[PDB]
Amino acid sequence: SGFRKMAFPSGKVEGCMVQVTCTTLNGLWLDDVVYCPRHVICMLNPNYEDLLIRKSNHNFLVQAGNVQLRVIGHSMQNCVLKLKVDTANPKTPKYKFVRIQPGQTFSVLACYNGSPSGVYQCAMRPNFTIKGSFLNGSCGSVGFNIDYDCVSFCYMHHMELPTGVHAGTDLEGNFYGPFVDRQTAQAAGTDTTITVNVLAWLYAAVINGDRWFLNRFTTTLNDFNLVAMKYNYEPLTQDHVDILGPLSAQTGIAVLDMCASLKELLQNGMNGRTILGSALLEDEFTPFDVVRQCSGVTFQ
Amino acid sequence: SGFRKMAFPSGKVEGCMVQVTCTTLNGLWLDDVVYCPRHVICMLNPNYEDLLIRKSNHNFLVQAGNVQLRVIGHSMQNCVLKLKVDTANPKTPKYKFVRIQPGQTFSVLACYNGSPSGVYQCAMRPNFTIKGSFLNGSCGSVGFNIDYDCVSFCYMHHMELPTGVHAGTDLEGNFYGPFVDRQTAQAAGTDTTITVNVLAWLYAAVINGDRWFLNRFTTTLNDFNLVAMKYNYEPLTQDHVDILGPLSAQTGIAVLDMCASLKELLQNGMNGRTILGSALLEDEFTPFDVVRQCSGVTFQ
Ligand SMILES: *[C@H](O)[C@H](C[C@@H]1CCNC1=O)NC(=O)[C@H](CC1CCCCC1)NC(=O)[C@@H](NC(=O)OCc1ccccc1)[C@@H](C)OC(C)(C)C
Ligand SMILES: *[C@H](O)[C@H](C[C@@H]1CCNC1=O)NC(=O)[C@H](CC1CCCCC1)NC(=O)[C@@H](NC(=O)OCc1ccccc1)[C@@H](C)OC(C)(C)C
Repeated sequence: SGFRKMAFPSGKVEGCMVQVTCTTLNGLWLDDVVYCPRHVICMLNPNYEDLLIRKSNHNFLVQAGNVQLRVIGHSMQNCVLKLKVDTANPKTPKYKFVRIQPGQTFSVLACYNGSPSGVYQCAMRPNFTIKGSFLNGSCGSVGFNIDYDCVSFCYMHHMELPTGVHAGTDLEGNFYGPFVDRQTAQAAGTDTTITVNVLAWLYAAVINGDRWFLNRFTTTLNDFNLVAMKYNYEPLTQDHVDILGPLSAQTGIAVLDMCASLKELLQNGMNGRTILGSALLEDEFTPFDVVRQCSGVTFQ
Repeated sequence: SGFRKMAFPSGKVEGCMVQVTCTTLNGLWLDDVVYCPRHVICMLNPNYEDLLIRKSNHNFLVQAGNVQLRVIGHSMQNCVLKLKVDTANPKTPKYKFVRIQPGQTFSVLACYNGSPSGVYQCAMRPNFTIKGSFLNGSCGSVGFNIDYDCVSFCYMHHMELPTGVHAGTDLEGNFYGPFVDRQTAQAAGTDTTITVNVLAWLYAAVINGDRWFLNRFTTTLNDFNLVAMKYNYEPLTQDHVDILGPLSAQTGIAVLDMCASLKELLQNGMNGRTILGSALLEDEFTPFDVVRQCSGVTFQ
């Protein structure tokens, strides 16, 4: 028992990280292609089209530890640069490129100089930013889930916005949110709490023996949303009630009974008490994350 | 910028994990030896001495993915079993065996069936437990730090105590705390807050722009301890003031001024406000952890 913010093991992604110099940042070496942010080639308003067809293959140096990989092509796709290289990565995992939704979680492998430095669990926020830990040289760090032996790549790091929050692309080079890879003043809007994830984490607490917040009440979905939206929580949808069904059956607690417990917690506060050792209601675990951590792991 | 509970990248430890069956749990394959909990051979009060010299090498099966490693010797050291095998692990990292102190942090790679399932950051608690996430079959999961290219192994998982907290050994098979590998009623005592780590994390907050808790006051070490010990914080020692020196110089905030800010926070509470997005003062980052995350990572 116990519940922790757990990342995926990072070894499959570590063997894909390389350095790209044109600026220095990180690239993802899969098959015979290295993917990295196009901004490696720049700043207030660049035209990447020009700067790209203007480079040769010898104007990108790609380092896989000490080994120079020879660039034999360069293409752009959206905000991602693809460098074709002479050698297929012998440590290419089975992988997919996925675009995630706000509320979904993933692991970040933060890299510098093509070298892994740390791993942590993030969520795509409703305002399409992530609250990461990234410094100068982290661009090209990736986000991923593992499903069986399969790495699902969902995020590539491009920029920090004011207020210490992070923006980036899917691996097809498409930004999450309405941000652009230019050094004009952008800002993420006000964020929202991920209601479904908070309920998932209240179920994890009950599975782990932490029951004090349960009450004898029930609520309707509309009465629940009437309270939650006052505290800047996303409205709970029928589809969110449905994906909580498995955690509901496992625990014997109806989703709308857990809603009633969460309603009381928002209106009365915690009274200095904690849940799974937190004084705030956590929103960075999905229903799937709870089930993986509480049972799914034993089948590894 | 940004500050997250960051684990070390786990790839170097993933290539050392194997399954051991005699009971099934995890082993650590370094050089020609597999290390795992001796309790793999059991329950209320076993004598391991007997059960050990009573097994042959064919009574331990060691699986490295699909590959059977042949056992050619078995020795016991404290609460750890060492299985000598015919083959040196070709993915043995540069490594040390270290015993950590209460207050120090490490990464856990939680494994099932010899296969990695997740990574998270833990601290050795003053009561010599860890607050982990471990289920049936997790024994033999390890804790580690990385220093340069060098894995420092500090923890092997053996048991869960009541209240959902975890106990284990160093890699010489020596328990952290006064626990034994027998199924007699044991309990960890009341725990303590790691004062030095809370100050380290208040420095991380200031580095990351979160300044609202700073005040104009100072305190002596004795007046600070007089308050902190009322809130079940460890007394701050001169040695703890010394190891905060670098974070002090970087930020221009004197350690005893940060003590005065922490004093006010303990007596007045946060007023529902947060620091680095937490409503509790966090104690699971050391001074070193702060410096690694805020700058040290760029030199990877
Ligand atoms: C990749 O290594 C880095 C990662 C950054 C470094 C600091 N923290 C990170 O996550 N990426 C950058 O440094 C990028 C690079 C530019 C991106 C587009 C064009 C090519 C260069 N820059 C930033 O991330 C800046 N963000 C930004 O410019 O946002 C728009 C903006 C401009 C002016 C006012 C407000 C907003 C960062 C470095 O700037 C701030 C810290 C001021 C947000
Ligand atoms: C290794 O795979 C597992 C890991 C456990 C599984 C559940 N969570 C974990 O972290 N280890 C165990 O299952 C061990 C194995 C025994 C250890 C010593 C002798 C050989 C078998 N058992 C436990 O971890 C139990 N803890 C325990 O027995 O503590 C002493 C005790 C006894 C009676 C009352 C109070 C305390 C767990 C499974 O028991 C409790 C969950 C009741 C604490």
